[PDB]
Amino acid sequence: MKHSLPDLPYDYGALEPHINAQIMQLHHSKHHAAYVNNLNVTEEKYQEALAKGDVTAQIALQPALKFNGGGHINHSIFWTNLSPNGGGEPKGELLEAIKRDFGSFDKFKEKLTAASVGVQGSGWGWLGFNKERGHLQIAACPNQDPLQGTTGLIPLLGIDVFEHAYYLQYKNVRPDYLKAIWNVINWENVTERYMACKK
Amino acid sequence: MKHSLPDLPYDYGALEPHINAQIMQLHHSKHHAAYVNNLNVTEEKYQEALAKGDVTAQIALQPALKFNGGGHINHSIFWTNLSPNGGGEPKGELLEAIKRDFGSFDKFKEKLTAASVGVQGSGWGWLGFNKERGHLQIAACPNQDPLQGTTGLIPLLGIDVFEHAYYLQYKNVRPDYLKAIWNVINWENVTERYMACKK
Ligand SMILES: [Mn+2]
Ligand SMILES: [Mn+2]
Repeated sequence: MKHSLPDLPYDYGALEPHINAQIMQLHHSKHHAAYVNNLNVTEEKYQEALAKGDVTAQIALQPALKFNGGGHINHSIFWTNLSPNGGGEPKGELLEAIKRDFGSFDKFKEKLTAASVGVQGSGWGWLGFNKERGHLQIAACPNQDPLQGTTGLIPLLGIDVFEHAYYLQYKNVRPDYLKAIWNVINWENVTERYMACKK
Repeated sequence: MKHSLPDLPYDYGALEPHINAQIMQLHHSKHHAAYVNNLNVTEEKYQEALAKGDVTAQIALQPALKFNGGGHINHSIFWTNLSPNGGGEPKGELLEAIKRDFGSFDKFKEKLTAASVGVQGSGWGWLGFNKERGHLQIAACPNQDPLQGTTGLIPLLGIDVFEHAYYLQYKNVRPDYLKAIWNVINWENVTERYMACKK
């Protein structure tokens, strides 16, 4: 059992005009494919170092593991966080939590947008669920650093603000990308991750 | 596998008055012991995570692996870098390399002292060997981050400037600790590590 690049659950052009087909095809078939492959390479090196007790080699592999492992985690969620059937607002308990914790849906959007635009360099913005605190929480992550691995928060919605996620279409204007992406958020999927946290 | 705490090459008081017996006993039997015990626990969690393909857990474990793994790496070297028979200046090729790259033994001491005193918070000062350039190099690392694992340099001489390495004796006056430790440097051991990675 090794990790595999999951197929996109929709056509490359399904998110147009918000994210064009060239970005989606490169993002999935080039960037994510590389993370999975590099992740499997790093895991194998880590297994040999562990069997040998080479702690130096284990630590030397950590950046590659976090970057490519994080890449696999984050992009697997990202594809499910988007959909041609997306957009609009969530319903039910997720919507109520958003209003309770952030005041309103629109207030939440400004905060997550500000966190995503506020990333200097490469990184991710996340809406997560804090199991210990029992409420929602917004965080930004550097590079491919994944939310749960580095913060314990359970990822609900991630926004890739790597330049490869938008540059071909929006060039330097990251805020235009952020404006458009709200129209394709698959709140059905985001609701599923939230409801799975509560029991 | 199972890493183990290496026996000290001398008794806890052999480095007095420069490093007192209480520090040595605590440093080896408590601090280093904890790195080994915590390293083994973290490594076991890694094997399970690798067997399960739980990348989040692997990444969540990285800080504990680097801190305790690095702790194990650094302190195992540190003990061999010190000796009751130590002090003075090195001889032969090691001494020649120091004069060439740092001007003189005394200038080398000033630079490594400054790098060690300059660490803000916890960390280590290292004299290392750069295999690609074929010469000596001084660098500082934060916390237990090990020299080779994070820089590729081969460790020759390390100076622990964690507060537990001197505080009981020297309190806040780290420069007195740095000055004193030169008296017990095991240049025979430093030469062995250097010659192993040098003609
Ligand atoms: Mn990406
Ligand atoms: Mn120490």
